[PDB]
Amino acid sequence: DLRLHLLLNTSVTCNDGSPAGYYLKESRGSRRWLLFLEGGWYCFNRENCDSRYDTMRRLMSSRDWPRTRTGTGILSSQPEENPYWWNANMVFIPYCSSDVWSGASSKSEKNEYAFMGALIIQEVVRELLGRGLSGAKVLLLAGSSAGGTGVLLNVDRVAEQLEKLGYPAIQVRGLADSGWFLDNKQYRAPTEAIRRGIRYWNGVVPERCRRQFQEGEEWNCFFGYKVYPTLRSPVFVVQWLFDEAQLTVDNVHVQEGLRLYIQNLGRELRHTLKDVPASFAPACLSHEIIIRSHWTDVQVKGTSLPRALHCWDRSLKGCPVHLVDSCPWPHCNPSCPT
Ligand SMILES: O=C([O-])COc1ccc(N2C(=O)CCC2=O)cc1
Ligand SMILES: *[C@@H]1O[C@H](CO)[C@@H](O)[C@H](O)[C@H]1NC(C)=O
Repeated sequence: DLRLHLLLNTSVTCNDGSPAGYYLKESRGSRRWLLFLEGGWYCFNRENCDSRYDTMRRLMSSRDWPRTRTGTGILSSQPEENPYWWNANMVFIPYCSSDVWSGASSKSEKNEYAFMGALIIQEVVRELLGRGLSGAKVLLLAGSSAGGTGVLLNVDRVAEQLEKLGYPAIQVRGLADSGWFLDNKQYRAPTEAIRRGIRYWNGVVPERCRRQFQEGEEWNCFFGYKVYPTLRSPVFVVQWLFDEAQLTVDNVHVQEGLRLYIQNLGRELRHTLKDVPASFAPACLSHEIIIRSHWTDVQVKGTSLPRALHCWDRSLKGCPVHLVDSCPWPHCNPSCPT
């Protein structure tokens, strides 16, 4: 179990003004720290956020959070379930800001909701320094789905934070799971919903990316193949070639026209990963992987995801780090989740 701690700085809040927080289990012999960002879509205006508040309240408030969570997958402490970092200090950061971890706006007298995802990450890092993060050698910022996009948006800022707080020896890395999306044509739009949300949230993006696209176009930095080339921290990219959330925003739910659409989507995703040296991209129709119990089951070209992450650690013979399937249809890889 990971144990819940609400933030001591109570000005850093979930959407409804309740304090944000994090679930913690320490490993007191270890200098590795894993900080995982939860996913769960987003909301982009008053009416859309009101609907989320009625049926997805735990993603907008801490008032009903349980006091513990079980660590699973890469947050598991058991070597058989987690061959990669079973001995690490484990942190689960709940997603309660509905802003793809990009917001920096408080609830005030003209804002019904607070959108503080970017400040929540940085406040968690500050408060962990006094619980042993100050002696860390590696901080891996990981995340799934919207949390995976949040890794891309925040990994460099965490490295900047620690560099200016006096900790230049902590190596900050990112692990982005299922957050690598394409702004492609639909089969029958997500791009304003993001452009509209950024305005609603006062959302922020990495600097080098923001300076490339400039004002009014920062929505581009939410797409992995556009923001990743601007990043300075090492980032490992895990991405199903046929991600379920991608097909959803593409209005896909088999005749020739759909067949060609699905094959073209797989080919384009493969192309955007050509120059990403650390990546794992199986030809499956699925969604998320790193915190699920059977995450050691999938293999690409004979190598599992926990092995590929270990090989990434060594890189920073027979221990590859760039694993992208080349077959063009969902589940042509026999190890796909069933
Ligand atoms: O399950 C989940 O959390 C899925 O959430 C998502 C959050 C954001 C996006 N998205 C971007 O980041 C850019 C374009 C786009 O649509 C997609 C899914
Ligand atoms: C609490 O968090 C807010 C928002 O990040 C920040 O402005 C403020 O300085 C913090 N307070 C303390 C005491 O660190």
